[PDB]
Amino acid sequence: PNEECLQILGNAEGAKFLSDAEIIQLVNAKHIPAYKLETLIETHERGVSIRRQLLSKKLSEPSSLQYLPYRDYNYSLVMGACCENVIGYMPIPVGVAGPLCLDEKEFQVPMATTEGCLVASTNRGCRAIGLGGGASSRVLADGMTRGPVVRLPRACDSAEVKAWLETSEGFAVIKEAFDSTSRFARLQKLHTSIAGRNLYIRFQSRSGDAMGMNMISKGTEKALSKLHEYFPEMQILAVSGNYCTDKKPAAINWIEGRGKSVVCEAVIPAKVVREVLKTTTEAMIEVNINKNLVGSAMAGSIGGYNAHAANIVTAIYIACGQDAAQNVGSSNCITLMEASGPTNEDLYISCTMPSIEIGTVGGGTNLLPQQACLQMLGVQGACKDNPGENARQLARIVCGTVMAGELSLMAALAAG
Amino acid sequence: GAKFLSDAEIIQLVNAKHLIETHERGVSIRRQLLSKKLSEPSSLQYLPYRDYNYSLVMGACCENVIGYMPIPVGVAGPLCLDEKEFQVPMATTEGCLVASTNRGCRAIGLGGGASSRVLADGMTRGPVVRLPRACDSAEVKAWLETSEGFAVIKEAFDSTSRFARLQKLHTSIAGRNLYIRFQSRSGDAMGMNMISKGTEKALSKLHEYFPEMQILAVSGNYCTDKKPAAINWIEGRGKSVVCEAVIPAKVVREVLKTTTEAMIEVNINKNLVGSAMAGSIGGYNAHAANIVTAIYIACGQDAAQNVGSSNCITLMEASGPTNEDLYISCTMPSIEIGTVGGGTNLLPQQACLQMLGVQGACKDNPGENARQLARIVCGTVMAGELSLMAALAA
Amino acid sequence: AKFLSDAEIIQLVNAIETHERGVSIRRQLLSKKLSEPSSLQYLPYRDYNYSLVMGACCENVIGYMPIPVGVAGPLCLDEKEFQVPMATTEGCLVASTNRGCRAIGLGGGASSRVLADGMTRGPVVRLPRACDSAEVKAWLETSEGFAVIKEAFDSTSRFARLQKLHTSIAGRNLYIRFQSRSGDAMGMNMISKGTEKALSKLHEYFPEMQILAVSGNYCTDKKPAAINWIEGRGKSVVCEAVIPAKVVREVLKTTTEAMIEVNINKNLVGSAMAGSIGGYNAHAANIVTAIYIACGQDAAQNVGSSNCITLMEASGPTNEDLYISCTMPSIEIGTVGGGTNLLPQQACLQMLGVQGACKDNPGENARQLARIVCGTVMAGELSLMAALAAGH
Amino acid sequence: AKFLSDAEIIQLVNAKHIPAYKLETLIHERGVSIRRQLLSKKLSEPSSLQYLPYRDYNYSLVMGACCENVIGYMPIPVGVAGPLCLDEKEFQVPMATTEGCLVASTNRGCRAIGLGGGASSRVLADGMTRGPVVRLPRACDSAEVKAWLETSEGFAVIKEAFDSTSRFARLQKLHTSIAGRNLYIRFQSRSGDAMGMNMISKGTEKALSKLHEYFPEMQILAVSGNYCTDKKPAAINWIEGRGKSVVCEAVIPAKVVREVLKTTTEAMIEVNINKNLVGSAMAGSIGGYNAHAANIVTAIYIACGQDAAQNVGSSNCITLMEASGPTNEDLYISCTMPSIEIGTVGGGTNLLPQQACLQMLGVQGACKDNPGENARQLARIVCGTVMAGELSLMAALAAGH
Ligand SMILES: CC(C)n1c(CC[C@@H](O)C[C@@H](O)CC(=O)O)c(-c2ccc(F)cc2)c(-c2ccc(F)cc2)c1C(=O)Nc1ccccc1
Ligand SMILES: CC(C)n1c(CC[C@@H](O)C[C@@H](O)CC(=O)O)c(-c2ccc(F)cc2)c(-c2ccc(F)cc2)c1C(=O)Nc1ccccc1
Ligand SMILES: CC(C)n1c(CC[C@@H](O)C[C@@H](O)CC(=O)O)c(-c2ccc(F)cc2)c(-c2ccc(F)cc2)c1C(=O)Nc1ccccc1
Ligand SMILES: CC(C)n1c(CC[C@@H](O)C[C@@H](O)CC(=O)O)c(-c2ccc(F)cc2)c(-c2ccc(F)cc2)c1C(=O)Nc1ccccc1
Repeated sequence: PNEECLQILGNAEGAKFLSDAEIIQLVNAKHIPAYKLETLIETHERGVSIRRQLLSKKLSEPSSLQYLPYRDYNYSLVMGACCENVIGYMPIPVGVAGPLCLDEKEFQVPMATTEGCLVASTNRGCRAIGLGGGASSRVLADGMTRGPVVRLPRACDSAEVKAWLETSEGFAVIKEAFDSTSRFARLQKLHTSIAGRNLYIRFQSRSGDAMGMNMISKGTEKALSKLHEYFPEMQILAVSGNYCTDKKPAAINWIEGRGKSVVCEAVIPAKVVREVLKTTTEAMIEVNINKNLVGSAMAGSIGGYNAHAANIVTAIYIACGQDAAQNVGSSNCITLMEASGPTNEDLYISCTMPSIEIGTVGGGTNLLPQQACLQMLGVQGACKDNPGENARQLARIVCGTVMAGELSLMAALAAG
Repeated sequence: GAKFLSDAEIIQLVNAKHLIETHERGVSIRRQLLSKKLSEPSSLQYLPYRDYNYSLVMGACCENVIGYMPIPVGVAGPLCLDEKEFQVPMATTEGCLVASTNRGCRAIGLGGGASSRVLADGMTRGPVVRLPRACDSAEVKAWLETSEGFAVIKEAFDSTSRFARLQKLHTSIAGRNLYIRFQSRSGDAMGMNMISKGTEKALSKLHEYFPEMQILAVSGNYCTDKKPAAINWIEGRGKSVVCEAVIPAKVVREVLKTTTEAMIEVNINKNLVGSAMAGSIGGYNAHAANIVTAIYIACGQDAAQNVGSSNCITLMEASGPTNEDLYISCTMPSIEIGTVGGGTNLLPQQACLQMLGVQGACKDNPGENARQLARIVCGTVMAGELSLMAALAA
Repeated sequence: AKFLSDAEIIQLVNAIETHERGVSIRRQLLSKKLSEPSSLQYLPYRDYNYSLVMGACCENVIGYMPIPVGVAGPLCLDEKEFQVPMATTEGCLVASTNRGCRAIGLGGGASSRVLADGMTRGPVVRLPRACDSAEVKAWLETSEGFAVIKEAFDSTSRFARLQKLHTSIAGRNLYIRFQSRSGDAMGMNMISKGTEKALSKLHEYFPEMQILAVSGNYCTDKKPAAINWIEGRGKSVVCEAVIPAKVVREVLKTTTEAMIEVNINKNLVGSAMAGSIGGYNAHAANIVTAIYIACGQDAAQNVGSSNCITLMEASGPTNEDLYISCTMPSIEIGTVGGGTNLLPQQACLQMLGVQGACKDNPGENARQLARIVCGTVMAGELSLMAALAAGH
Repeated sequence: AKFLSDAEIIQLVNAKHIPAYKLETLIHERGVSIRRQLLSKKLSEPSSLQYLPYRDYNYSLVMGACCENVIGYMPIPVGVAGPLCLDEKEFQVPMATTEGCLVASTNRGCRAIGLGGGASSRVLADGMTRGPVVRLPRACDSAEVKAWLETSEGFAVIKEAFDSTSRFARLQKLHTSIAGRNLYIRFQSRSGDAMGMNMISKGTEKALSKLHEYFPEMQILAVSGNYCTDKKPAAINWIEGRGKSVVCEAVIPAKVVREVLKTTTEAMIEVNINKNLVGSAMAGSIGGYNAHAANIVTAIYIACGQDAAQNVGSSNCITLMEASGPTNEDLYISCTMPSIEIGTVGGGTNLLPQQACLQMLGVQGACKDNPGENARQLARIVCGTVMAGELSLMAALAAGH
């Protein structure tokens, strides 16, 4: 009825003795507040069921959520960690491009997308590479960043703090405070910029196999606590002052790197360019120069000297539990093509991606389906013997798959 | 046919270099084939695949399919936008993102609501052609800028589809390269394939006037699609949108745990000065990409287009009788979006579109559903900016 | 003053007849305040025509700075020959540019085209709300709205002919980019006059509009900006030439294949790694700056006027000939007004056959000068790139 | 050749008895006169050089050093803006320009700064750069070279080869970027008081010679691969700095903003945010978050014998304005300029008229007891004068009319 239901709710034995309708009655009349539903209802799926039911009555079409699935999904690894106000899950089709012949190994790359032909095209690119003797890649740099903004009374004071951070002694003190927060914390050279009394400080460090935002933030907050002891008039405006730079386009990531900086390359014989890619080396180069270099230049691109790196980065990231919003900066790529061999008929190809933001532990990689795709690549979880090696390998795979994707689309655009 | 054989027998046929009548059994066999090639043969255990509607995916949205990836969906709302309320779905695995955005919606609702406008509408495709000499490409640019030249090109472009309605051309020369940016609305479709078809016919017509022209590529990165580029920021691409709200001083204190004065200081020195020092083009915001990407995954959009669709400048100012109220606006000139085609043909993705009342084509007013979804995106972005900026202020 | 002494006038102030004595007195007054009173010893000031400078080109004038002018030519451009003046203090610059001119000449000369023409100004206005700024953008975009604004703008001057508007919104800010030719003048003052009269007219339709500044940096004038690269500003120009393989080896001391390699990997890839917007060239700014100083241009406008993409590819039957092109979207320039009122810089404009207004075809002298700047830049690219390729 | 006449030498070249442009070796003031006379008859108007000055100017320091094929010189009017009250000092700033009202406006900016207790500046960083592109057979090999250059022992070997070419050559930390088999190497060092291009180029070439021993396969494609970056707009100069990075600031009392600048603190903050931050942002600027730094930079440079072409990057500036004081009524202003490329020795600073302008500011030539102090000081004057210019123009725009 209503009164009886509240007696049963407050009875230490609880909400599981009420029906869905009785609980909703109690919400509509203002006896139980919308937010408290999380702790009161026992099972996670039943919490989702009720939130959906409440939501449906507020929609102009109450049957809207019919085909949004929710049942029998492991919400235990999601509640309090990955999502709030959960009403179900969104299934994204997963496909496989491979084998990807990279650094003398073969990889079957999972790709989550709803764009027709993207996987097939990426697959034909892998085929060209494989018959061409495989690709090779190198991690050139490694370190996630966080770029807080502090304010001092005057610009002369901000300059003083900058000079202090650049002394051997001052940096060593900040480094100890940063490095004390974690096993993996290992602060690299600080990069700083002034704008008046503003001072942007870019902390960079490895972070084992995790993407590292949480870890770099704990090291950063304690590093600024130490800096405040030497400069007590300094104010910390924001733990992020956009100098990182995270999830926005920025030259600083392209130039300094962020996360993993990777280069990949292959040489495709003329015969493979002809039979797999249906074009010539000469035609490919002409398209690459005038589209990926000259065209991006006329559009005023910073870091966007590629055909569709973002397609590959986004499909792999969604499949592999990465933060897909980091496609903004992680897609940064320059794709170069030149003639190779004795008569300039073989295609040399390289992709350079200075800011791959990636990890195999933490965040979405804690969910089991996301982990199935990480296991396909042999990169799931933390590498105990060699910390960071799995995330490094996953970066290489992304760069190699991007190259495969650049090969195929460019050959398609070359013919017509 | 294949139904009279077992799994092991069909697999024997594939291994000897030599069809299946259900989509799901096709998926199963591909998974078994793939699993023998992996170092951990059990790695696919927790990748689900059963009972998914593969009939709308095969031959349309994905190839070599081995299952699906579940992304948790949460709701941020109610979002009070243009005298209406929306419950915004957000597919994400980042803890706190949905809660933070939800808090931004709460501040906006208590402050009277947000208001938005679509400022421009047209998807683009930017091919690169070339002529024997730069003088020749200059002749072609000139011809295209005459009203008679543009009219014959518009006639060719427009004949390919109902919604193909060529707007003003934008051209750029680099030596004998000519980059031509074609632009048009596309109903409620995002419109890539449609504009591509109009482009092919228009260039074919241009060749009749200029036979020495070579079409080097149907995209010469002048569009620009899925790469950062100032041209999308300055000219727009897809929907250009602005949203705004005024948040009373009291609400900023109670819901957001800061003050108007503090919000302004952080916005200016983070989203304007900070982004400036970082050398940003179009990234003058805190985390528009989090909300764009989450809404996109949930609503069947092309998540790769978060690259350009995330472009956003966030501005905060003093407001009201005593300058204690918080004016906020987000401006997003290049939201690339649609409610038909691509991932929006799938049923779960269509559930999230039905939530917002923007699913499929609007018959009475073509494009209105895609326009409305772009406004919701800009409003949900503004909500997400409100809260995170407030969190960073404290 | 005529009956007084240099010293008595100086004591009057502490406690004029001609311009040169006004300069002499200012120099002496200033020399008192310097730690080294004889600093101005070798700063020349005598026998300079100060009448055209006062109240027009410079204030508090203590003299003038001599910048060596050298000549690079002949430059065979559009079947004409040009002796290009270059005011510089950088050694080897004129000499290198000259070698590039010689290379082009032996390849049959350069061809250029003006692709677009219109100086801009980009005010920022504010409305009470973003919805009001959007209403104004929409109004400006209708044919009737644009026509009202065009009539206003065009009424201020005989050369004021308003082209298509370009606008951008940022909340309640609206940025409006006005564009028009301006005869042979660079045209900032003219464009500004037309802009303010047009904004006044816009205010009659939208009284709540606040005009924040007549430049809101949307122009964009004398700062690096992608809008100039993509939409253009002033004159947009392309120049090209084909250098025979024999000329590349003999005059330039390199090969076609080596030139293409250096250009791709320095001017495209290198500039791309450096995060350049509009700087896809070797040293356009050197040539631009030198011509500008010599021809009475606003040298500060070298910021955007130097915007350039230099391309090189194989040409001819053998694929051994060198094709070169420079594309310069935003050359800001004029042959009337400002520093081109002065007689010495007019001498340099007279060398080029472009001094003053073109009466038969207004704007044609400024266009011609922009073609010369782009051609001379291409010559400078040719030579510096050759020298980088051959490597000492 | 002095025993012949003008008309005779010209008759010899026209008749082709003597090679034309190989005559000024046999013949400086008269060498110019003959080049002009020969040149005038090739022109559509043979009297066009009439009013181009050439007599009574020292061409000896100019010939084979600053200019070639010289036909005269171009006078640029020089105004003075001052006193500029900067770091407890007072400067009279030479500004060579032909733009009306520029000197006057900058002057009003100086006047407001002086009446607000003056400005303060700091050099934040210092070092000229050169950014060659080298090529290895493969990206993997280019990666090898980048890892080697990053080891402390690889760096010291390169640092010793770099520092050997000059006493001022002190190589700072190397910055590298890979693009396939391309490696771009940004060499940076102080250069005393010189702007330092030729000096850094010397040390770079020797340094690459050393690197060529450890990796014989390396091709030096070009001594500049645009990674410096010199005389083109580039985010790398904005983010890393180049030449001198400098910051300047002052507080203008409210009353001074009203009486001298004819506006208010509130109006100035508003215009600055929406023009120099938001406006530049909408226009797609990297490094151009200012009103007209280029005007001031260009004018000082021309007057002081700097390379005016380097105004492209030297003008990079962000101008910030903010409420100051107890009632938020005073104006805080600051200009940050990360890439002022400048020098007081070498190039155009060797010419005497240019040296007079340098002497005016007390920075001509080398500072013997503190090397580089004169160029640093000039950099600070540039940034201070830029801030004066921003003050005045922004107030003019804020008021209107
Ligand atoms: C499937 C993808 C990878 N793809 C695209 C879309 C890429 C899109 O998401 C980003 C681009 O917009 C980025 C850019 O280039 O600016 C096109 C495509 C591209 C551009 C265009 F204008 C029209 C179509 C093509 C394609 C290009 C030429 C053909 F003649 C045909 C198709 C393919 C593609 O790779 N198809 C493909 C199928 C089976 C096997 C091999 C190959
Ligand atoms: C959940 C998200 C939206 N969030 C983040 C991550 C945003 C991330 O995806 C983009 C950023 O990297 C973009 C940028 O700013 O550069 C932070 C966060 C940000 C930066 C940082 F260094 C440390 C943490 C915060 C946060 C900020 C201040 C606090 F004091 C605490 C948390 C929140 C956040 O919104 N938390 C939140 C929870 C419940 C309710 C309300 C509010
Ligand atoms: C005279 C000028 C045009 N020049 C320069 C300086 C250009 C300078 O102001 C802009 C550059 O910095 C822009 C850039 O490329 O980044 C160099 C020069 C360039 C770079 C460098 F590291 C060392 C020297 C060269 C040069 C280059 C290679 C040689 F092996 C020798 C000289 C010349 C030049 O063109 N000299 C020259 C003389 C007679 C005839 C032909 C040719
Ligand atoms: C003398 C210069 C420094 N100045 C300019 C031109 C600057 C020009 O080279 C760069 C700009 O284009 C950069 C930019 O803002 O984008 C304007 C000017 C600017 C823009 C415009 F649209 C109309 C005029 C002004 C000015 C501005 C408002 C007034 F109401 C009047 C004039 C002055 C100026 O400083 N005048 C001035 C005179 C005596 C004393 C004090 C002050």
